[PDB]
Amino acid sequence: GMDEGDGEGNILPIMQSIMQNLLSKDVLYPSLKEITEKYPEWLQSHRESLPPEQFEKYQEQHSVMCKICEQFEAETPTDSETTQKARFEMVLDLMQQLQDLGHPPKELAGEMPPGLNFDLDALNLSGPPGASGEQCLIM
Ligand SMILES: *C/C=C(\C)CC/C=C(\C)CCC=C(C)C
Repeated sequence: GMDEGDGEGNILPIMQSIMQNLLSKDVLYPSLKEITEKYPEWLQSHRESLPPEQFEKYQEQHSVMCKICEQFEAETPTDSETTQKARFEMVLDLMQQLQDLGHPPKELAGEMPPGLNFDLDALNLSGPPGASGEQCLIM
């Protein structure tokens, strides 16, 4: 037969579509909700080993992620279009802050498919490969 080498190639540019599909409000809500439940216990455990500066940022991410989950669980399809937008904008703003605060620990993201991971510097666009404004589910 031929050489073994199928299944992988250049899914890189497609990954933003997959990432946007997965991290849509649909799945993003439960995924964030699960991590928010886990965040405090993780922090409490590593709190002794966690730098004061780092610990704080992680608390903000936990708090912000909670708000986002709260919004979706407190959302109704019966709300007006301006409400759908308003909650989204507020959530998006919160998302912008938390992504700027740092990514959650990989252990806490160990329920996500290894690859769609989130690097703070990459999120901060401090050192992006294209530098065009590559995002996750944002742009
Ligand atoms: C580019 C968009 C970002 C970083 C906002 C969405 C993601 C986060 C906030 C980080 C945690 C999210 C998941 C584990 C889905």
